[PDB]
Amino acid sequence: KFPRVKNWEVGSITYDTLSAQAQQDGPCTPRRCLGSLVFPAPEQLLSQARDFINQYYSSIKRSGSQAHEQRLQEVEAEVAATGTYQLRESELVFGAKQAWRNAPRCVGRIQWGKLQVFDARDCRSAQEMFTYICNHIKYATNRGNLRSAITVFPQRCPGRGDFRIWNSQLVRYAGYRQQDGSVRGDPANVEITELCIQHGWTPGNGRFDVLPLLLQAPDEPPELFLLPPELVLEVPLEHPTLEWFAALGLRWYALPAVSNMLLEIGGLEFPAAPFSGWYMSTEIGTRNLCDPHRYNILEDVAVCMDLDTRTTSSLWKDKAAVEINVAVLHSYQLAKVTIVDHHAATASFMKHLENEQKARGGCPADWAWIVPPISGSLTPVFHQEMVNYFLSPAFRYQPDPW
Amino acid sequence: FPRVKNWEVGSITYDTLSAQAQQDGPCTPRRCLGSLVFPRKLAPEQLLSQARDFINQYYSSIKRSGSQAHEQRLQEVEAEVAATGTYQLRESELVFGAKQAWRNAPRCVGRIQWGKLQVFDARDCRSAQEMFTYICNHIKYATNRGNLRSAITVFPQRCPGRGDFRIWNSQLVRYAGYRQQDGSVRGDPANVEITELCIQHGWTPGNGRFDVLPLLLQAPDEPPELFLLPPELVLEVPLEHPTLEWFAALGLRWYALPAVSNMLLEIGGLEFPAAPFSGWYMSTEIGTRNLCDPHRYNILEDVAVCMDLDTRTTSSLWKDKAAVEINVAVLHSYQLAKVTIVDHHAATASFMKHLENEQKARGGCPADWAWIVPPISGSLTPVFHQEMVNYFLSPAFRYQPDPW
Ligand code: HEM
Ligand code: HEM
Ligand SMILES: CCc1cc(CNC)cc(OCc2ccc3ccc(N)nc3c2)c1
Ligand SMILES: CCc1cc(CNC)cc(OCc2ccc3ccc(N)nc3c2)c1
Ligand SMILES: C[C@H](O)[C@H](O)[C@H]1CNc2nc(N)[nH]c(=O)c2N1
Ligand SMILES: C[C@H](O)[C@H](O)[C@H]1CNc2nc(N)[nH]c(=O)c2N1
Ligand SMILES: [Ca+2]
Ligand SMILES: [Cl-]
Ligand SMILES: [Cl-]
Ligand SMILES: [Gd]
Ligand SMILES: [Gd]
Ligand SMILES: [Zn+2]
Repeated sequence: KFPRVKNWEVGSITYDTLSAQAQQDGPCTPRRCLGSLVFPAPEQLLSQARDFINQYYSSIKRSGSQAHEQRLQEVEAEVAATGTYQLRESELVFGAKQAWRNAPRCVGRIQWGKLQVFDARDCRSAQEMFTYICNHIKYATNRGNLRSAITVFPQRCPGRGDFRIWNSQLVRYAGYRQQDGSVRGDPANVEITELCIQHGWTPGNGRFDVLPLLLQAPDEPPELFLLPPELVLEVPLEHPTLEWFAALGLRWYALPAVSNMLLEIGGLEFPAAPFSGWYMSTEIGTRNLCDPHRYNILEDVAVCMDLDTRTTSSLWKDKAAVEINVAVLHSYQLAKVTIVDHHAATASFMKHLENEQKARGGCPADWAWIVPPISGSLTPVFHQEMVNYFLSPAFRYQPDPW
Repeated sequence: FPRVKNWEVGSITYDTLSAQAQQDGPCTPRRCLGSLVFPRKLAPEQLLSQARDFINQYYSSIKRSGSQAHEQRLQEVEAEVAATGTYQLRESELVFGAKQAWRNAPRCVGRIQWGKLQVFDARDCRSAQEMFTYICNHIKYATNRGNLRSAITVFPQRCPGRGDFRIWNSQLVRYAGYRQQDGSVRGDPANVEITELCIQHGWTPGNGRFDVLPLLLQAPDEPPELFLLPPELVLEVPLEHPTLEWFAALGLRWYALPAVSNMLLEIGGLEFPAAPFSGWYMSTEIGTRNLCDPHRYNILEDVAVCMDLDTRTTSSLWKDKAAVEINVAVLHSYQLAKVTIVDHHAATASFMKHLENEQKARGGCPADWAWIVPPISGSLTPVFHQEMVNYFLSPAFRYQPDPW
């Protein structure tokens, strides 16, 4: 009674036994599917914790040992005394990797095991926070040869407030409101931009102005931190065979570093644990630039391409979109900044589902997020059925601290 | 009442229609299965409840609920089912039901047209030769010299004991798929099996990669029988690209009328195992899925070479380049040949329009996100940024076991 999953390009069939362990509940019932929605005490902490420890002890093939029982006894004894507990460092490393491994909407998961984990749980202020962050950015960027990294700030704990990073990503561009009621820069970041300003940031007026950090120490207002310019590797965008493209003045940044997600390991919550890998060209090419509610350059590129934008059947949108993606790939290659196209990405994800079926008897996957936003059926994930479910450890969304 | 958002505009709606969904789907709180093609798998007290529910909403949609013919029609069905164990549908009901089934089909992106559907009543059919005639009139009417018109043909309902009417082809028009000493395929690999059956039932096989299959039509109990389609009834379109002159030389063609002949029409509790419906192609169906899928015509790399693309690195986006041009060739050829066709952009926008219509009228619309979003340029179409609720309403089209 495990979901039969087919690959339609090949003919292969597997059953997802791993789904039957899903440690949390989703938005769907047999009445109605909601898969397409973006946003779907002590003893209960003990049962999550006990579950994680079992996981950790399985992965180090010391399952059901002395050190395993002792560790359970340790944890329940500490939840007694303090109403919480502390992860050992190896447990944290494993927990951070599993969280990525379990992230259903991530197409880059072939890499899950190669994650660099920086432990900043000793962190003290917004100031020490800023430094750890700059170091994350420095290590992960690595002069354009990107490394996967995660910095883990102190856990949610009884008595103190949370560390929070107010910014959605470590590097993001300003979005300013206007006289036309419109936005200059990235419309997705108008709110946080408003917040930065009113917290003492002297704004600019470009379309690619990098935002300051708003960092929050427990029980403090947020504190504004300017990123040292030379720490933010950017990539000016140019097209390999369309020379007017460089005159669009478009740029994107090297490091995709998501900074507003919560990391959950064994019932413990880390509201601040920014992570980063490297871009798939489509996030920038199609989503960041061509979404109407974003930079929305599609028509502008299409006109310049001298496509016929009168009628849809000329497929001007598709033609413009493909060139913008080529431009992004080319520019990142010219600059020696790591980048993966959607065909390479989805192909390593197939390898991933295959590694995962042998290893854990399945792989939690969100089809609508895994299939790229152009060339969908041109990639192998489109033809693959997938089971979506929530495993812990995990990254979760959390509400904006403001 | 699920909250549903559109991220392009920011707007919010509540799907209240979802609440009235009965026949449970595949998903549970613990695991989503929306991405699966065939959800899970494939004493007549039940027939009545399905029947009364269908009749009620029939009369709802003409205001005539409460008093009048409404009460009256409830007992006739009661009587009929009490008497016979089944019931016949009034011709208006049949029309209403066929229309609703199209309206409820969450995977269909062209439902904005659901009101303009021609129902050919063929319940008074008792022969395979007869079906063939019905199927032929459908094809003629639907095709209409390339000015396509949605039509369905409804054959007799399934009866307790004794057989079924059934079209063994998945569609009325399908190309041949021939195996060999390679295991590879000349023609369409999706139709390999039904080409096996066609041949084993007497059909004299053909040249190769665009031979229209013959039909395999099955009247109740008595075994299936082959019927050759009159070549003047099968409108086709040779594929030519507007500016890439060599494209025609590739000798690609595709047919005109997409006509699904294996799905099961279910109205008011009654099951119609044979109800061939048809409409017109959205371009990507042919351009992207049919010609470019690795397990279909798989032509993508071939077009790429001719375009002299760098097939040596995936990051050249050669696949993406080839696929657009193939799609442009499809739309161009269909237009030149004056055959109704719709591009993915136009279609999706009309589906957004359909969604807002369906919000005001029924309080929502069942939509299968993964099937509504086109197979290329997804995030470039408005449906991509629209959240969708997927659920099952009756009347419906349902998939059904094949007759083997
Ligand atoms: C190194 C190469 C990586 C690639 C190519 C990649 C690719 C992607 C893409 C394209 C998405 C969809 C995001 C969107 O459409 O906005 C995604 C989602 C996600 N990724 Fe990865 N990623 C990488 C690294 C990582 C790392 C290092 C982590 C964590 C340690 C991670 C965790 C996640 C999570 C939690 C999501 C879902 C986020 C959400 O639902 O908003 N990824 N990934
Ligand atoms: C007239 C214009 C129409 C357009 C442009 C259109 C387009 C589409 C598309 C793109 C799909 C996705 C399925 C696939 O690509 O394989 C689909 C599915 C479907 N359509 Fe429509 N369609 C039209 C008319 C109709 C009509 C007239 C009916 C019934 C009378 C219908 C019933 C269905 C059903 C039941 C499905 C689900 C198919 C399946 O899951 O096997 N459609 N349609
Ligand atoms: C609304 C939630 C959301 C939206 C969007 C973009 N919407 C236009 C992106 C979201 O996640 C964005 C994300 C997360 C993790 C990543 C890891 C690596 C990588 N290269 N990109 C990522 C990108 C979440
Ligand atoms: C297997 C279920 C399935 C497969 C496939 C193709 N697989 C490569 C198509 C399916 O639906 C195919 C379909 C059904 C109804 C349509 C109505 C109108 C139209 N233009 N196209 C349709 C196309 C169902
Ligand atoms: C409404 C829809 O679910 C939403 O736009 C999703 C669809 N799939 C996606 N897939 C990825 N990878 N990223 C996204 O932002 C989205 N957006
Ligand atoms: C596995 C996946 O759900 C499957 O390939 C679906 C995806 N979306 C689709 N959408 C349409 N319109 N037609 C299809 O055949 C499919 N295939
Ligand atoms: Ca060459
Ligand atoms: Cl981004
Ligand atoms: Cl088809
Ligand atoms: Gd040029
Ligand atoms: Gd040449
Ligand atoms: Zn679901």
